Amino acid sequence: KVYNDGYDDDNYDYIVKNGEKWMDRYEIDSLIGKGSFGQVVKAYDRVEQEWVAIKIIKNKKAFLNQAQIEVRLLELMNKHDTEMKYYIVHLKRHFMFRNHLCLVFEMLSYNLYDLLRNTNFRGVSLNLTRKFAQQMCTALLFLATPELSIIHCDLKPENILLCNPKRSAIKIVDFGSSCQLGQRIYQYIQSRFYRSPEVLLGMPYDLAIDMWSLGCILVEMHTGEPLFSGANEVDQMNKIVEVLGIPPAHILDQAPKARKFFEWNLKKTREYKPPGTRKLHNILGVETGGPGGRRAGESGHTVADYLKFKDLILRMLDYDPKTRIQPYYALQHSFFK
Amino acid sequence: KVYNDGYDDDNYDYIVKNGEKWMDRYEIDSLIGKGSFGQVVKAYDRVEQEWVAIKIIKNKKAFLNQAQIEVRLLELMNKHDTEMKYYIVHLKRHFMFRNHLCLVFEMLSYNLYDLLRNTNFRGVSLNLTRKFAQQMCTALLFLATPELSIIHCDLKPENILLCNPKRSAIKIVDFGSSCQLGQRIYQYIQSRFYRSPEVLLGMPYDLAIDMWSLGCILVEMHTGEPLFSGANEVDQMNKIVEVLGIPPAHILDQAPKARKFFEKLPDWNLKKEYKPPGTRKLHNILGVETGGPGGRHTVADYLKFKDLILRMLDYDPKTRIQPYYALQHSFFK
Amino acid sequence: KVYNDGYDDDNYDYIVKNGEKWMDRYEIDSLIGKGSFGQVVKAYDRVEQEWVAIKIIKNKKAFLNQAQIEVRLLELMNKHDTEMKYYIVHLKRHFMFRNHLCLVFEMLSYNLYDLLRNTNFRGVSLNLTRKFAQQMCTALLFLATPELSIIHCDLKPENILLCNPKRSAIKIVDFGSSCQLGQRIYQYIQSRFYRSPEVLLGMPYDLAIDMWSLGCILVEMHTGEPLFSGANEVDQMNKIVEVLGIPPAHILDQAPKARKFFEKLPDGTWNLKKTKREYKPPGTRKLHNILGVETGGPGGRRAGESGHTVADYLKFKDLILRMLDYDPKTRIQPYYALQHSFFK
Amino acid sequence: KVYNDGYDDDNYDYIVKNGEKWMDRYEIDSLIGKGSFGQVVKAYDRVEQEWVAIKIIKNKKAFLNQAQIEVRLLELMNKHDTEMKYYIVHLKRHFMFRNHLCLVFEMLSYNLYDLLRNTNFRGVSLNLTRKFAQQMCTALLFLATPELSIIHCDLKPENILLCNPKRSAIKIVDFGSSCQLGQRIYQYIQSRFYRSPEVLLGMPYDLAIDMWSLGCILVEMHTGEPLFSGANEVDQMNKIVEVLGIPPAHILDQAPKARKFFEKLPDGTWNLKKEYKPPGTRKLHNILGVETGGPGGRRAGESGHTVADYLKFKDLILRMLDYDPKTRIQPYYALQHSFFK
Ligand SMILES: COc1cc(N2CCN(C)CC2)ccc1Nc1nccc(-c2cn(C)c3cnccc23)n1
Ligand SMILES: COc1cc(N2CCN(C)CC2)ccc1Nc1nccc(-c2cn(C)c3cnccc23)n1
Ligand SMILES: COc1cc(N2CCN(C)CC2)ccc1Nc1nccc(-c2cn(C)c3cnccc23)n1
Ligand SMILES: COc1cc(N2CCN(C)CC2)ccc1Nc1nccc(-c2cn(C)c3cnccc23)n1
Repeated sequence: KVYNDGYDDDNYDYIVKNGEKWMDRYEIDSLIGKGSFGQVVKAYDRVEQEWVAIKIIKNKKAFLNQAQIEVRLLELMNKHDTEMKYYIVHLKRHFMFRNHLCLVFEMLSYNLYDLLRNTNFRGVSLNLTRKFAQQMCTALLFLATPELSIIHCDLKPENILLCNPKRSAIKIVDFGSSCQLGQRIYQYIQSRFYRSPEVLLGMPYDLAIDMWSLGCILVEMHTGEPLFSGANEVDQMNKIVEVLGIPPAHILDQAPKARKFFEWNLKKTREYKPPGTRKLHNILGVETGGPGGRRAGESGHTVADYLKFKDLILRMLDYDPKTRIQPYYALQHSFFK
Repeated sequence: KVYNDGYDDDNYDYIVKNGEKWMDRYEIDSLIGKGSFGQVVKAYDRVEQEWVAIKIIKNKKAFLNQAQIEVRLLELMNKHDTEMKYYIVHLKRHFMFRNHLCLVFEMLSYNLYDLLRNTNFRGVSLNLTRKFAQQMCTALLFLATPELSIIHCDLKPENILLCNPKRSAIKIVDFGSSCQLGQRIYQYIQSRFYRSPEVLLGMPYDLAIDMWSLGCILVEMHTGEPLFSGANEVDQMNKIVEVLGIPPAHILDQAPKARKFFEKLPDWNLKKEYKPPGTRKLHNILGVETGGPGGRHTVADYLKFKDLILRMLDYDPKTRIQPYYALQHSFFK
Repeated sequence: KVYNDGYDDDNYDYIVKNGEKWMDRYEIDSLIGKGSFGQVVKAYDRVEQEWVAIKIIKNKKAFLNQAQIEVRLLELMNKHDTEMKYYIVHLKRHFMFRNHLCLVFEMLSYNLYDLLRNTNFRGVSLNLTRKFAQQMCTALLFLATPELSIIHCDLKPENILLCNPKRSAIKIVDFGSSCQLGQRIYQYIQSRFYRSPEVLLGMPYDLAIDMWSLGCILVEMHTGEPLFSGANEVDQMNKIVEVLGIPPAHILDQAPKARKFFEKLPDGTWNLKKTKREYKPPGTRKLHNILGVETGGPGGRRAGESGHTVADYLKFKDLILRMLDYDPKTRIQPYYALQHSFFK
Repeated sequence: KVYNDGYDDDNYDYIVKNGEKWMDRYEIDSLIGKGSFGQVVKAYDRVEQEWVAIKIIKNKKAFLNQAQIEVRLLELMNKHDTEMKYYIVHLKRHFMFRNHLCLVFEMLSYNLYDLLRNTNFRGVSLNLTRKFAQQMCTALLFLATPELSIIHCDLKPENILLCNPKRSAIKIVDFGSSCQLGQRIYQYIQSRFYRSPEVLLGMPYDLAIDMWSLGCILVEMHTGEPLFSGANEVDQMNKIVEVLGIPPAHILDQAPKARKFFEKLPDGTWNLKKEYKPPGTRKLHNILGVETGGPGGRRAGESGHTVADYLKFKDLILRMLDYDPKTRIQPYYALQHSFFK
C-alpha cells in the first residue's frame, strides 16, 4: 500500500513534486528525465544560487550499487588535472535524501536528441558536426587515459549534452552503464542503434566500442536520422551490412554469434538492400549537396569537406576493433585541420 | 516494439513460456514467483533427472551485478565443509541463457508464508515452532562464520522454504539482498514487519538484525500473525514499543533518527491509539499462562519460549542473543 | 648490482640522501623511521612552507598494494568534517616518485615509546595519562564512525605520536595494518603485548580489539612498563590471566585456540595448562595493586602529588577494567568511555 | 627476541625444518627456493601418496595479500575445463598453517636458468627451443582467454620450469606479480632483461608485454646468454636500440618517458640522447648465426638448423620483438608460424 513512508511509488522511484525543497536546499523545478536508474530533476540550489541537475536513484539495492560505481568513476576522473576532463559533465556532490542516493551535477541545456528534434531530424551543419566530433574524440581520449580506461558503453545522442544553446560546447553524461577495461562480463551492452559489431557477434570488446558509437552518432547529427535503425539484433546487423557490406572473414571466423547472422554470406530473415549498396557516400550526399541536397553551396560543405568527413566516419566504423581509429589518431585527422 | 530480439518484455524480464525447453536440458514447467530481481521458475533438468528452481535475472546491468554478488556469496558457502550449510538453499550452478543470468537451485516445496496460509493464519504448534527455530538458529550460526559474516537482510516467512510437506526441514532462500559485514552502505533494509530497531533508528548494524527478524518470525509462526505489522516506519516502531517499552536511553542518545519516533525530556518518551509502552506483553501474546495463542506444550515450555524470543528481541544489538548461545537455550533441550 | 637505476638498495628501499630536493618541492632532511613498508623521512615542503613526514613505500608490488589500502582509509577519513578527525595523523597528499609511492603526513614530534624512555620507564603522571586517555578515546570514537568502522589493529606506544614537544596533544599514526570491519581476513594481528584475548584465542573480532590495546597502553603510560609483557603467545595469555583471571567458559567453549592455553577438565571447567614459567594464581595480580591505588601510585612515586588521590586512582582503575573486559561485546565502547567519571 | 612463537625468523619467513610433518599430512623435505614472497619447499603428501611443492608465503600482511591475488588468478585458471591450462604449474590447494598462507603446487624438477647453466651458457638446440616455444605460446594463448586476460608480468628463465629431464614439458610458474587486463596500476614491472619497450617508455600495456619477454627468452635459450643485459633502464633501452634501431616516432611522440632515452630534433625526428654500437647495427642475424652454423658455429650441419630453419626463427623472434604492442605477434598467430611447421 505505502512505500518508503509514502515517498516512493511501487517502482522504488521517489514521487517527484514540484516546489519541494530537498534537504531544505534544492528547490525542485521539473523533471529532466526518467530511466531504469531513477529520475533526473531540474532544481535550484538555494545555497549556491544556481541551477543543478539532480539524479535521484531508485530506492533499491541493485540501483544504489550501480549508482555507487558511477560516483566512484566520476570522482576518479575528477582527480585528473587535464583540461580534457571538462568534456565530462561534472559531479558537484552527492547525498542521501529519504533513502535515495542523489547525484548533483552541473546543469546543461539539453541533449543532442533534443538538438536533432530542433532540426526536425534533418541534421545540423557539417561545421557544427566537426566541432562536436572534435570534442567527443577529446572526451574519448580522456576516458582512454590508462589509469582510467573507462568504457562509457551507452553513447547515444541522449547521453551527450549541449552546454548553452548559443554555443557548440558539449559534454558526455551518465556513466551508470560504464565500466573500466578490467570489469567486463556483460556482453549485451550499448544501445542497439549504436551497438558495435563485436558486441553483436560476442567478441572481446574494449574502449573501441565507444568509437563505433561515435561514428554512428556523428552521421546522425549531420543527416538528422539514425545511421543503423535496427529493430532487433539481426535487423541491426542487416542495416549495418547494407552500408558496410559483409564483415571480414577473419572476424566472422572467430565470431561466436556469426551464424546468428551469416552463413561468408548473409543469412535471410521487406527485403534488405544488398551488401554495401547503401553507400555512405550517398547517405552523406558527398557530391549531391549533403543530406537531402539541403547543404548545396553552404560554406564548409564542399566536396573536399565531405570526403574528409566520410573518411573519418569510415575509420570509426571499421569492422575490426583492433584497427578501428583510436582517439589520439582521430584528433589528428584532416577533417579537423 | 520488441526487446532482446523478442525474448524479453518491456521490463526486460524473460517472457516465461511454460513447456519451453532450454538447451535440450531444462523443461520449464511453471512460474514459482516474481520479484524485483526477475523470475523464479520450476523446471526439470533432463540431464541430471532432477527438479530445480531457476532464478532468471532481469536483462539489465544493475540486476546482473547484484545477482553476481549473490552468486559469489553462495559459492563462498559451498566451500565450507560443515553440515550447517545445508540449511541454506543450495545453488547447483549458474549459466547465461539468452542474455539472462540464471541461478539453478535445489527445488523445495513451498515457503513458510504458504504454510501460514495453510493453517488459515492460526499458526503451527510450539513443537513445530521449536524445530523451525533450531534449524534457523543453526543457519544463522553458519552465516556468522567469521570468514562469511553474511547478513541475509530480508529474513521473513516468504524467504524460508519447506523441504517436504510431510517433514519439518527448512532452508533459507534468496541472498539477493544479502551482504557481508562491512562499513555501512545501505540503511533502508529488511522487510518492514521484520525490520530491526537499529535499522529504524539509523544506527550501526550487523548480523544481529537477522536474529531480530527471526524472533518476529518465530512468534508469527506460532500465532499465525505478524508480531509488528507496521503500516509505515513510525507505525512500526510504535508497534514494537507496544510490546517492548521505550528503547533504552543510551540507545536513543546515539540514535540519529531517535526524534523521528521519540522526544528527549529535560530529565525519553514517545512522540505522537497505541497501547501504552510495554503493556502489549509477549506473555499474553503467546498465551503463556492461558494454554497458548487463543486457547490451544507446558507453561514451563511457553516460559522457555518467551525467554528465548525476548533475548532475540533485545533492543541492544550488542547484547541480543547470538546464534551459538541461542542453540544452548533451554527451549531446545 | 644496480636497483631502480641506482636509486634503490637491494631491498628496493629508496636510498635516502640528506639534502636531496624532490620535484623542486620537498627538501629531504633526515630519516624519521624505518619499517618493512619502507621508510619515513623528515622533509621541508617549500610550497606549503612547513615540515612534513614523507612515508616512502618500498618499490615492490606487495608493499605498494598495501600502502594503497592505507591511502584509501586515510582519504575515506579525510571526507569526514568532524573535529574528532584531528586525533589521526593527517594525510596531506600522495604521489609517485622514482617508482615509490610517497605519503605526505603532517610532521609530529616523537612517539609515546620515546616518552616512556624519557621517564626511564617510570611513567608519566595520572594527569597527563588522563589527557592521553580522553584523546585516544575520541580517536577510537572517530574510527567507529559507521561509514568508517576502521580497526587500527596495531595500537601501541610507537604508533601514538606527540604533536608538539610542549603540548599534550597526541594522535594515532600508521594505518598500514588497518582494516575496515568485515569478514575476517587476518588472524595474526596486533603487537603481542597489546594483543586482545579474542585474537589470541582465534575468535571473531571487531573494533573492540583497539580498546583492549588502549587499556594496556594507558596502564603502561602511567607505570612506565607494559602491563602484559608476553615473551610468546602462551606467556602473553598467562600474564593476562594473572591479572584478570580465567576467561569465561562460554568464550573458551568457542575459541578455536583455547587448547593452546587451557585444559577442559572432567568437571567441565577450564584451567590453564602447565608451562612446558611461574605465574601467580589466576586473578591474584590485581590491577588495584599494579596501579598502587592506595599506596602512592606506581612504586609509590606519586604519593602526595596533586591529582593522584585514592579517589582519582579508583576512577582510573574502573575505566581500565572496562577496557579489559574479556567479552568484546560488553567491553566499553569509546562513546561511553568518554562519559566515564575519570574524565568528569 | 622471538617471532611468531619462534616459528619465524626476523624476515617473517617460516623457519623450515627438514622432516617436519604438518597437520599429520604434509611431510616437509627440503627448501626448493626463496624469493621476496617467502619460500618454496618440496614435501610429501602422505594422505594422497604424492610429492608436492609448497609455496610458504611470508607471515606479513602485504605478502599475504599479494598471494591471495595469486590464489584468485590460479583458481580462475582451474575453472577452465581445457587442455591448455596444463602449461601452467597447477595449483592443487591452499591452506593456512602457523600464520602462513601455503600454496600446494604440483612439483617440477628445475628451471630454465638451470638448463642454461647445464649447457655452460651455450644454449640448447633449435629443435628443443622450438618445442619449448610452442608450449610457451600455448600457455600465452590460454592466458589470453577472454574471461582470463591474464598478464603474467614476470616471464623469465627462473619462472619457466622443466617438468623432468627426459620429458620435453615446460610450464610457467609464479603468478604473484600477475594481473588481469585492466586500468593501469603499476608501471615498474617485468624483470629488467625481459622488460618490454612500452613499459620502459611508460605507455599503456596489455598481454603483449609477455610476448616481448618470450622473444627475449627464446633467443637466450638458443644462445645461452641474455639478449638484452641492461645494467639499468637506460642501458636496457640502449641495448634494445643496438639490435632493433630507434623506435617508431609515433610511439615516441606519445611516450611519457621518451626523453629519458631519446632527444627530439628540431626537424621533428628522434635520436638517442648523450658508448654503444650505432642503432640497428647489432644484427640478430649475427647473434643467431643464421649463416655460420648457429651460435658459436656449433650447430653447423645439425638436423633442424638449416639456413631456412634459422630464417624462420629470426622472423618469428623479430615478430615477437615488434616495438609496437598493437602489431606484435599474438599467441594464436605465433602458433601458425612456419617455424613450427
Ligand atoms: C534543463 O536541463 C536538461 C534538459 C533536458 N531535456 C531532455 C528532455 N527534453 C524533452 C527537454 C530537455 C535534458 C538534460 C538537461 N540537463 C542536464 N544537465 C546535467 C545532467 C543531466 C542528466 C540527464 N540525464 C539523462 C542524466 C543521467 N545521469 C546523470 C545526469 C543526467 N541533464
Ligand atoms: C514449487 O516450489 C516452490 C513453490 C513456491 N510457491 C510460492 C508461492 N505460493 C503461492 C505457491 C508456492 C515457492 C518456492 C518454491 N520452490 C523453491 N525452491 C527453491 C528456490 C526457490 C526460490 C523462490 N524464490 C522467491 C527464490 C529467490 N531466489 C532464489 C531461489 C528462490 N523456491
Ligand atoms: C621527527 O619526527 C618524528 C620522530 C620520531 N622518532 C622516533 C624514534 N625516536 C628515537 C626519535 C623520535 C618518530 C616520529 C616522528 N614524526 C612523525 N610525524 C608524522 C608521521 C610519522 C611517522 C612515523 N612512522 C613510523 C610512520 C608510519 N606511517 C606513517 C607515518 C609515520 N612520524
Ligand atoms: C626441486 O624442484 C625445483 C628445484 C628448483 N631449483 C632451482 C635452483 N636450482 C639451482 C636447482 C633447482 C627450482 C624449482 C623446482 N620446483 C618447482 N616445482 C613446483 C613449483 C616450483 C616453484 C618455484 N618458484 C620460484 C615458485 C613460485 N611460485 C610458485 C611455485 C614455485 N618449483
